[PDB]
Amino acid sequence: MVTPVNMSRETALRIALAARALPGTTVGQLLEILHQRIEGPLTEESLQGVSVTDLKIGLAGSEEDVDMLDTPMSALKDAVRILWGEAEVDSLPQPV
Repeated sequence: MVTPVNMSRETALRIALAARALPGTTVGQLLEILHQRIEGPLTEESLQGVSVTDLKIGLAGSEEDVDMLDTPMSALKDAVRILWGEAEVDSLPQPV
């Protein structure tokens, strides 16, 4: 055995790069928000089940004090992306 969390590590290596998109928020600090005692494998679809507002409030716990949280309102958009599995940029700025 080995307890495989995902089929590809790239799905892994990326979920931890996001941690950077955040000031002092750790990797396992923005994911744990999903709660759910049981662990289970964190697939690409699993992550796509929450909203941005859930992330920032997940660290502080309440959207009431998040204001004091070093985490801004643009870091989530940054991170929430990397785990979404769309980390890659879309089309070009201007409309093609």
